[PDB]
Amino acid sequence: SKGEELFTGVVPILVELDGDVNGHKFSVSGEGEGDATYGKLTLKFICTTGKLPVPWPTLVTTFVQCFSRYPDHMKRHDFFKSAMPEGYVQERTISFKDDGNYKTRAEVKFEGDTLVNRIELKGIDFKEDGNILGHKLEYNYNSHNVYITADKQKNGIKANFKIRHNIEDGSVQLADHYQQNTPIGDGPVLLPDNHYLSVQSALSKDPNEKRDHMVLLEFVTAAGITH
Ligand SMILES: [Mg+2]
Ligand SMILES: [Mg+2]
Repeated sequence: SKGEELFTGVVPILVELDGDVNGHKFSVSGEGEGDATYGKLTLKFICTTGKLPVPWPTLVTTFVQCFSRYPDHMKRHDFFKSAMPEGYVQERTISFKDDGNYKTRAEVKFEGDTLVNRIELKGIDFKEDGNILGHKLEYNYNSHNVYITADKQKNGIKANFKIRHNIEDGSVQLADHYQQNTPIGDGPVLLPDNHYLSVQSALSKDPNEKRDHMVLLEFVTAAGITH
């Protein structure tokens, strides 16, 4: 199909986020590339407003599931690529257990040959010395499954999943995710059977980078359907 063919090679990625969390306003710019043939993402993010007022790991899911590797036998379930190049809206509520929430609205689409993720993020109800505003989360990331289901009235999909962020005391900060995606364009899009994305993510630092930043290497494979 038209959309899937845009992802057979390495595709440059740009990410741009504006955020307001409890009145802390910030912006992040990211660059990198994706190779959906291998489910592979490499991205580097820079906070362009100074210090990021929330922990970098809490923004990983917000900062391009069109780069998931869908096995050939699951091609008919890949909503994300099918919406391209016109793109999709991706909205979430991320609920941090016993703390605040993020609401995110993003548009993921091509600008020329570059895949762009533009996000507006709003966070409210955070505790001043909770794990988020108190910066008590470890700089690392666990592997998780993203459970996808069709959302036919929206011509799209929804997803649910639980992210667990390690806390510096050894505990875990749960971030429940609810997600809805809607296509922007008028091409046919794929409405999938239930399945999941199996994600692993590794966070690192650029030793030469003095701005506040995050390097992400991520691998994602679609799964849960045998034929
Ligand atoms: Mg292929
Ligand atoms: Mg069927």
